[PDB]
Amino acid sequence: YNPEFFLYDIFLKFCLKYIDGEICHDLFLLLGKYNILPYDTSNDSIYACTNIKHLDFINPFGVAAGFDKNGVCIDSILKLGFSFIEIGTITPRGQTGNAKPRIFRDVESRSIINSCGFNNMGCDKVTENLILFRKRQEEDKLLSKHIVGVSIGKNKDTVNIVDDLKYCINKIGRYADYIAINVSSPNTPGLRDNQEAGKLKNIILSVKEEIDNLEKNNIMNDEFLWFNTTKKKPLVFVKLAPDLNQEQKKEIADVLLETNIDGMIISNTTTQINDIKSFENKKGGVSGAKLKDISTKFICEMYNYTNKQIPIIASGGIFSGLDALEKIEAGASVCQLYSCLVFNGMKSAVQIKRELNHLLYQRGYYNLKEAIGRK
Ligand SMILES: Cc1cc2nc3c(=O)[nH]c(=O)nc-3n(C[C@H](O)[C@H](O)[C@H](O)COP(=O)(O)O)c2cc1C
Ligand SMILES: CCn1cc(C2CC2)c2c(CN3CCC4(CCC4)CC3)n(C)nc2c1=O
Ligand SMILES: O=c1cc(C(O)O)[nH]c(=O)[nH]1
Repeated sequence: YNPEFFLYDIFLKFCLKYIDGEICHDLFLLLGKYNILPYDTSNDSIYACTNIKHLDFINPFGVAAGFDKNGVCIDSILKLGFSFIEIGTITPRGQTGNAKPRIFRDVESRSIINSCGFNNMGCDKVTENLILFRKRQEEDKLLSKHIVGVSIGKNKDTVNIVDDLKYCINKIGRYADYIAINVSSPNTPGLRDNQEAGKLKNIILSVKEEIDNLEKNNIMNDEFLWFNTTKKKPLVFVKLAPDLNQEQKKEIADVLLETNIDGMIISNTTTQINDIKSFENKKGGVSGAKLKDISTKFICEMYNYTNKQIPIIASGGIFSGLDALEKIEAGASVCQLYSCLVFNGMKSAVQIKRELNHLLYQRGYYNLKEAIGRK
């Protein structure tokens, strides 16, 4: 539909075959930094407009965390045709992450394994970048109504987790539309994180208190306090890992209901996949198609464990419009992509939005919001 997407798709096969994955990522980010990526300025289907409570997404596809970990590429990625982006995961202080090489691709299974280790330049710098973005958003029509969430985590060496989360809120909170709590990374030596119910409940409540406190202590109206899209206080989501037993899943669902979390992103990568030939000697968590079915099941479980009272953000192995519908019919309200962009390139959003629209009419739905859990 656009002559510009195609050139990047041509060079994609070469890069995927010959260039280190992280080098591919750095080059992609540099291209987007200089505003020479393609665009998708078509109007979206009003019947595919989705929402998470009062958060209104123009379409149901965003970019998952870990893509623009530092918010240096926000405009260009969004203008590819996504309704929202999740930057991060960020930590208060910068971190270089694990030793390179740390990202390896298996083209045949369209899978990736990564052991990045929360490499980022730190909250202060990323906050400055998001401020620059919000100022550009005021003057750029192609960014109006677009949503930016911030994924937050902990530095590798931090003793307590709530402290790091509170600092990020107190610096970047008034510029974020939503906050994603990452307690699911496989690349922190503390195996994943304190997803135990007691710790998680206290963590969530502390975050909500810090958000509420930014509001209280100010003289300006809410319009000028929240320099975001909504002009409203940020929502709270949680990012979950797939390597959990049923008791843990049930316990966290009970905690989410008690603490009134605004959403749950299910899920992050898994370290339990052992049938990828090229990754057998590679450390890290695996992303892509091989996580699809696993994550879909997790959606069904939590959607049921939470009595359909907690909205679901789907992440894992989404490549096609059918994949998205599987997530939606399982209980998800919105979808995030990552591996798809690695293997399909610039055309990811346009293709998947068109695919889902066609499938959505075929199955007879008036709109996709009616389809959540409809199977
Ligand atoms: C290189 C790499 C870095 C990632 N970094 C983060 C991160 O910083 N924070 C996070 O919550 N998830 C991170 N993820 C997980 C993705 O956001 C996503 O949940 C997962 O890769 C599944 O997406 P996919 O199957 O479409 O590839 C990362 C994944 C990869 C491959
Ligand atoms: C997981 C790290 N990561 C990241 C990427 C890119 C983020 C999108 C990878 C890519 C695709 N890039 C897209 C753009 C070009 C540069 C000109 C065309 C190709 C590289 N490929 C093939 N592998 C990637 C990877 O491993
Ligand atoms: O949640 C996460 C974090 C990372 C990382 O940045 O190392 N990698 C993943 O695969 N998942």
